[PDB]
Amino acid sequence: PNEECLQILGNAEGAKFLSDAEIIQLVNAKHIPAYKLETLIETHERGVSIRRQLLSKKLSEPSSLQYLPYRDYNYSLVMGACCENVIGYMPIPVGVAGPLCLDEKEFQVPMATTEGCLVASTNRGCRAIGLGGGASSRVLADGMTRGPVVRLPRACDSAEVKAWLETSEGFAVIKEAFDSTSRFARLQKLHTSIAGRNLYIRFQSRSGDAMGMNMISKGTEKALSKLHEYFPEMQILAVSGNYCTDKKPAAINWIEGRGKSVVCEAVIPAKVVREVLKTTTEAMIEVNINKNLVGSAMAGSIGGYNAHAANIVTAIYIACGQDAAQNVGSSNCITLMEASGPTNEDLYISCTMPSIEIGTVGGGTNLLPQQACLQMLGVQGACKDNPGENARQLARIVCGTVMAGELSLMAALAAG
Amino acid sequence: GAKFLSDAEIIQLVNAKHLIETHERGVSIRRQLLSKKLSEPSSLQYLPYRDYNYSLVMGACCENVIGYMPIPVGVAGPLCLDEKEFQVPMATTEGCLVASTNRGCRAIGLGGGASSRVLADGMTRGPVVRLPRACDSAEVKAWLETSEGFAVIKEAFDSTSRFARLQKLHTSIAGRNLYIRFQSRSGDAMGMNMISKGTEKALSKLHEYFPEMQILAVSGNYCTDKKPAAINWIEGRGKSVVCEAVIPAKVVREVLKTTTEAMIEVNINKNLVGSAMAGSIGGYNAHAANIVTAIYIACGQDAAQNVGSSNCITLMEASGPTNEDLYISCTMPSIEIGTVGGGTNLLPQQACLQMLGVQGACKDNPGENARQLARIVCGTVMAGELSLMAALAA
Amino acid sequence: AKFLSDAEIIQLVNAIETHERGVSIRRQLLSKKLSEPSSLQYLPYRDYNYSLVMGACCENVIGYMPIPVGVAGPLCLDEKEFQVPMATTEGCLVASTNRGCRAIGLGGGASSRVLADGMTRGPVVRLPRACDSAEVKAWLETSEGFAVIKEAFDSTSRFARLQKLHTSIAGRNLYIRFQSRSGDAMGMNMISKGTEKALSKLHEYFPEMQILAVSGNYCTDKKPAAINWIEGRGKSVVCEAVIPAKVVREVLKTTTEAMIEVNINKNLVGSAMAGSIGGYNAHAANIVTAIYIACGQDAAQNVGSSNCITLMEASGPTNEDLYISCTMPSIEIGTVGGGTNLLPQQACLQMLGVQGACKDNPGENARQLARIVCGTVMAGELSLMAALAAGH
Amino acid sequence: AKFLSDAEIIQLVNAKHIPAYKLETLIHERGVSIRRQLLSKKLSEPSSLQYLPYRDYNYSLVMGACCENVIGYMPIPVGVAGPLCLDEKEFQVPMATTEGCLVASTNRGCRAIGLGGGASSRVLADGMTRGPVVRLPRACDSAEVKAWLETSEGFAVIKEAFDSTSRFARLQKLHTSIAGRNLYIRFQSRSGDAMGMNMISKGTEKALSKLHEYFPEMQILAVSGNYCTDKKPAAINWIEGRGKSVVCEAVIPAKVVREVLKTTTEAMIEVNINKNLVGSAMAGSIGGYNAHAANIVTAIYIACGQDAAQNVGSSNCITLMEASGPTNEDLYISCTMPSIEIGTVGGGTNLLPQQACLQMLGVQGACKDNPGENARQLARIVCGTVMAGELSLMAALAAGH
Ligand SMILES: CC(C)n1c(CC[C@@H](O)C[C@@H](O)CC(=O)O)c(-c2ccc(F)cc2)c(-c2ccc(F)cc2)c1C(=O)Nc1ccccc1
Ligand SMILES: CC(C)n1c(CC[C@@H](O)C[C@@H](O)CC(=O)O)c(-c2ccc(F)cc2)c(-c2ccc(F)cc2)c1C(=O)Nc1ccccc1
Ligand SMILES: CC(C)n1c(CC[C@@H](O)C[C@@H](O)CC(=O)O)c(-c2ccc(F)cc2)c(-c2ccc(F)cc2)c1C(=O)Nc1ccccc1
Ligand SMILES: CC(C)n1c(CC[C@@H](O)C[C@@H](O)CC(=O)O)c(-c2ccc(F)cc2)c(-c2ccc(F)cc2)c1C(=O)Nc1ccccc1
Repeated sequence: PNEECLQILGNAEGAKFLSDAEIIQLVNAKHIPAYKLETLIETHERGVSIRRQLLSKKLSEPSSLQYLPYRDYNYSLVMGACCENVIGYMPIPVGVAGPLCLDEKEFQVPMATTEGCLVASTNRGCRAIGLGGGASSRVLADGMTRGPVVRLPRACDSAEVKAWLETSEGFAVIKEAFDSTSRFARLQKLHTSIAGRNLYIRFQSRSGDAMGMNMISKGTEKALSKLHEYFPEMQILAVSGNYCTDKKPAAINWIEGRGKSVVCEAVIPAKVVREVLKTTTEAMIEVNINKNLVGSAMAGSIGGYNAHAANIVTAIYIACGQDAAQNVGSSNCITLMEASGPTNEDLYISCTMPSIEIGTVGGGTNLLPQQACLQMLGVQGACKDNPGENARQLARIVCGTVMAGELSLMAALAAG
Repeated sequence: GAKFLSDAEIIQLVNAKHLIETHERGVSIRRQLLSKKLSEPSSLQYLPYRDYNYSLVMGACCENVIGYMPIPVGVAGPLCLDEKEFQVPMATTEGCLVASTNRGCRAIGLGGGASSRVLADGMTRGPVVRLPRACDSAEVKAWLETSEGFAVIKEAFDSTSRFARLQKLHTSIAGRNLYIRFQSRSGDAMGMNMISKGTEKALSKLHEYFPEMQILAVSGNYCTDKKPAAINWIEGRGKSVVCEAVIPAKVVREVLKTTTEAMIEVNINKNLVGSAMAGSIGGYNAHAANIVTAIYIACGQDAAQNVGSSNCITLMEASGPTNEDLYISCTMPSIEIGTVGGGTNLLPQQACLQMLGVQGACKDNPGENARQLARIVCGTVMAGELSLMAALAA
Repeated sequence: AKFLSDAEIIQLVNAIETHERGVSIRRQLLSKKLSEPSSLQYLPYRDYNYSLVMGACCENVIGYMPIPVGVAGPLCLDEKEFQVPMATTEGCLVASTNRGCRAIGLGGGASSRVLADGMTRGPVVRLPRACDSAEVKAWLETSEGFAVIKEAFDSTSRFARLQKLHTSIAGRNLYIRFQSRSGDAMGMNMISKGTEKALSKLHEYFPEMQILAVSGNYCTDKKPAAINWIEGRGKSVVCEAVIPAKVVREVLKTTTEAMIEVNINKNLVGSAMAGSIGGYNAHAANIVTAIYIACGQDAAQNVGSSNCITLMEASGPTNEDLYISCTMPSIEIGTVGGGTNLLPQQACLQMLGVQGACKDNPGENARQLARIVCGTVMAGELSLMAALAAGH
Repeated sequence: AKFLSDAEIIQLVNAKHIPAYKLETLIHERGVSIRRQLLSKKLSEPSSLQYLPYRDYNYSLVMGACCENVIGYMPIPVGVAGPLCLDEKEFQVPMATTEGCLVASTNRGCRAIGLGGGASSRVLADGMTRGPVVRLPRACDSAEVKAWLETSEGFAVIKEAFDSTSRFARLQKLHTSIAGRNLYIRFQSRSGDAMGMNMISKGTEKALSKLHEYFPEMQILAVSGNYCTDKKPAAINWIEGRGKSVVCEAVIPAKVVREVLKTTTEAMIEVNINKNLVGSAMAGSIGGYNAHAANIVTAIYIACGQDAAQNVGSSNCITLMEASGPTNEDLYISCTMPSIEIGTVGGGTNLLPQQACLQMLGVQGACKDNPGENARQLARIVCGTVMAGELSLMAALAAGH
């Protein structure tokens, strides 16, 4: 009825003795507040069921959520960690491009997308590479960043703090405070910029196999606590002052790197360019120069000297539990093509991606389906013997798959 | 046919270099084939695949399919936008993102609501052609800028589809390269394939006037699609949108745990000065990409287009009788979006579109559903900016 | 003053007849305040025509700075020959540019085209709300709205002919980019006059509009900006030439294949790694700056006027000939007004056959000068790139 | 050749008895006169050089050093803006320009700064750069070279080869970027008081010679691969700095903003945010978050014998304005300029008229007891004068009319 239901709710034995309708009655009349539903209802799926039911009555079409699935999904690894106000899950089709012949190994790359032909095209690119003797890649740099903004009374004071951070002694003190927060914390050279009394400080460090935002933030907050002891008039405006730079386009990531900086390359014989890619080396180069270099230049691109790196980065990231919003900066790529061999008929190809933001532990990689795709690549979880090696390998795979994707689309655009 | 054989027998046929009548059994066999090639043969255990509607995916949205990836969906709302309320779905695995955005919606609702406008509408495709000499490409640019030249090109472009309605051309020369940016609305479709078809016919017509022209590529990165580029920021691409709200001083204190004065200081020195020092083009915001990407995954959009669709400048100012109220606006000139085609043909993705009342084509007013979804995106972005900026202020 | 002494006038102030004595007195007054009173010893000031400078080109004038002018030519451009003046203090610059001119000449000369023409100004206005700024953008975009604004703008001057508007919104800010030719003048003052009269007219339709500044940096004038690269500003120009393989080896001391390699990997890839917007060239700014100083241009406008993409590819039957092109979207320039009122810089404009207004075809002298700047830049690219390729 | 006449030498070249442009070796003031006379008859108007000055100017320091094929010189009017009250000092700033009202406006900016207790500046960083592109057979090999250059022992070997070419050559930390088999190497060092291009180029070439021993396969494609970056707009100069990075600031009392600048603190903050931050942002600027730094930079440079072409990057500036004081009524202003490329020795600073302008500011030539102090000081004057210019123009725009 209503009164009886509240007696049963407050009875230490609880909400599981009420029906869905009785609980909703109690919400509509203002006896139980919308937010408290999380702790009161026992099972996670039943919490989702009720939130959906409440939501449906507020929609102009109450049957809207019919085909949004929710049942029998492991919400235990999601509640309090990955999502709030959960009403179900969104299934994204997963496909496989491979084998990807990279650094003398073969990889079957999972790709989550709803764009027709993207996987097939990426697959034909892998085929060209494989018959061409495989690709090779190198991690050139490694370190996630966080770029807080502090304010001092005057610009002369901000300059003083900058000079202090650049002394051997001052940096060593900040480094100890940063490095004390974690096993993996290992602060690299600080990069700083002034704008008046503003001072942007870019902390960079490895972070084992995790993407590292949480870890770099704990090291950063304690590093600024130490800096405040030497400069007590300094104010910390924001733990992020956009100098990182995270999830926005920025030259600083392209130039300094962020996360993993990777280069990949292959040489495709003329015969493979002809039979797999249906074009010539000469035609490919002409398209690459005038589209990926000259065209991006006329559009005023910073870091966007590629055909569709973002397609590959986004499909792999969604499949592999990465933060897909980091496609903004992680897609940064320059794709170069030149003639190779004795008569300039073989295609040399390289992709350079200075800011791959990636990890195999933490965040979405804690969910089991996301982990199935990480296991396909042999990169799931933390590498105990060699910390960071799995995330490094996953970066290489992304760069190699991007190259495969650049090969195929460019050959398609070359013919017509 | 294949139904009279077992799994092991069909697999024997594939291994000897030599069809299946259900989509799901096709998926199963591909998974078994793939699993023998992996170092951990059990790695696919927790990748689900059963009972998914593969009939709308095969031959349309994905190839070599081995299952699906579940992304948790949460709701941020109610979002009070243009005298209406929306419950915004957000597919994400980042803890706190949905809660933070939800808090931004709460501040906006208590402050009277947000208001938005679509400022421009047209998807683009930017091919690169070339002529024997730069003088020749200059002749072609000139011809295209005459009203008679543009009219014959518009006639060719427009004949390919109902919604193909060529707007003003934008051209750029680099030596004998000519980059031509074609632009048009596309109903409620995002419109890539449609504009591509109009482009092919228009260039074919241009060749009749200029036979020495070579079409080097149907995209010469002048569009620009899925790469950062100032041209999308300055000219727009897809929907250009602005949203705004005024948040009373009291609400900023109670819901957001800061003050108007503090919000302004952080916005200016983070989203304007900070982004400036970082050398940003179009990234003058805190985390528009989090909300764009989450809404996109949930609503069947092309998540790769978060690259350009995330472009956003966030501005905060003093407001009201005593300058204690918080004016906020987000401006997003290049939201690339649609409610038909691509991932929006799938049923779960269509559930999230039905939530917002923007699913499929609007018959009475073509494009209105895609326009409305772009406004919701800009409003949900503004909500997400409100809260995170407030969190960073404290 | 005529009956007084240099010293008595100086004591009057502490406690004029001609311009040169006004300069002499200012120099002496200033020399008192310097730690080294004889600093101005070798700063020349005598026998300079100060009448055209006062109240027009410079204030508090203590003299003038001599910048060596050298000549690079002949430059065979559009079947004409040009002796290009270059005011510089950088050694080897004129000499290198000259070698590039010689290379082009032996390849049959350069061809250029003006692709677009219109100086801009980009005010920022504010409305009470973003919805009001959007209403104004929409109004400006209708044919009737644009026509009202065009009539206003065009009424201020005989050369004021308003082209298509370009606008951008940022909340309640609206940025409006006005564009028009301006005869042979660079045209900032003219464009500004037309802009303010047009904004006044816009205010009659939208009284709540606040005009924040007549430049809101949307122009964009004398700062690096992608809008100039993509939409253009002033004159947009392309120049090209084909250098025979024999000329590349003999005059330039390199090969076609080596030139293409250096250009791709320095001017495209290198500039791309450096995060350049509009700087896809070797040293356009050197040539631009030198011509500008010599021809009475606003040298500060070298910021955007130097915007350039230099391309090189194989040409001819053998694929051994060198094709070169420079594309310069935003050359800001004029042959009337400002520093081109002065007689010495007019001498340099007279060398080029472009001094003053073109009466038969207004704007044609400024266009011609922009073609010369782009051609001379291409010559400078040719030579510096050759020298980088051959490597000492 | 002095025993012949003008008309005779010209008759010899026209008749082709003597090679034309190989005559000024046999013949400086008269060498110019003959080049002009020969040149005038090739022109559509043979009297066009009439009013181009050439007599009574020292061409000896100019010939084979600053200019070639010289036909005269171009006078640029020089105004003075001052006193500029900067770091407890007072400067009279030479500004060579032909733009009306520029000197006057900058002057009003100086006047407001002086009446607000003056400005303060700091050099934040210092070092000229050169950014060659080298090529290895493969990206993997280019990666090898980048890892080697990053080891402390690889760096010291390169640092010793770099520092050997000059006493001022002190190589700072190397910055590298890979693009396939391309490696771009940004060499940076102080250069005393010189702007330092030729000096850094010397040390770079020797340094690459050393690197060529450890990796014989390396091709030096070009001594500049645009990674410096010199005389083109580039985010790398904005983010890393180049030449001198400098910051300047002052507080203008409210009353001074009203009486001298004819506006208010509130109006100035508003215009600055929406023009120099938001406006530049909408226009797609990297490094151009200012009103007209280029005007001031260009004018000082021309007057002081700097390379005016380097105004492209030297003008990079962000101008910030903010409420100051107890009632938020005073104006805080600051200009940050990360890439002022400048020098007081070498190039155009060797010419005497240019040296007079340098002497005016007390920075001509080398500072013997503190090397580089004169160029640093000039950099600070540039940034201070830029801030004066921003003050005045922004107030003019804020008021209107
Ligand atoms: C499937 C993808 C990878 N793809 C695209 C879309 C890429 C899109 O998401 C980003 C681009 O917009 C980025 C850019 O280039 O600016 C096109 C495509 C591209 C551009 C265009 F204008 C029209 C179509 C093509 C394609 C290009 C030429 C053909 F003649 C045909 C198709 C393919 C593609 O790779 N198809 C493909 C199928 C089976 C096997 C091999 C190959
Ligand atoms: C959940 C998200 C939206 N969030 C983040 C991550 C945003 C991330 O995806 C983009 C950023 O990297 C973009 C940028 O700013 O550069 C932070 C966060 C940000 C930066 C940082 F260094 C440390 C943490 C915060 C946060 C900020 C201040 C606090 F004091 C605490 C948390 C929140 C956040 O919104 N938390 C939140 C929870 C419940 C309710 C309300 C509010
Ligand atoms: C005279 C000028 C045009 N020049 C320069 C300086 C250009 C300078 O102001 C802009 C550059 O910095 C822009 C850039 O490329 O980044 C160099 C020069 C360039 C770079 C460098 F590291 C060392 C020297 C060269 C040069 C280059 C290679 C040689 F092996 C020798 C000289 C010349 C030049 O063109 N000299 C020259 C003389 C007679 C005839 C032909 C040719
Ligand atoms: C003398 C210069 C420094 N100045 C300019 C031109 C600057 C020009 O080279 C760069 C700009 O284009 C950069 C930019 O803002 O984008 C304007 C000017 C600017 C823009 C415009 F649209 C109309 C005029 C002004 C000015 C501005 C408002 C007034 F109401 C009047 C004039 C002055 C100026 O400083 N005048 C001035 C005179 C005596 C004393 C004090 C002050």
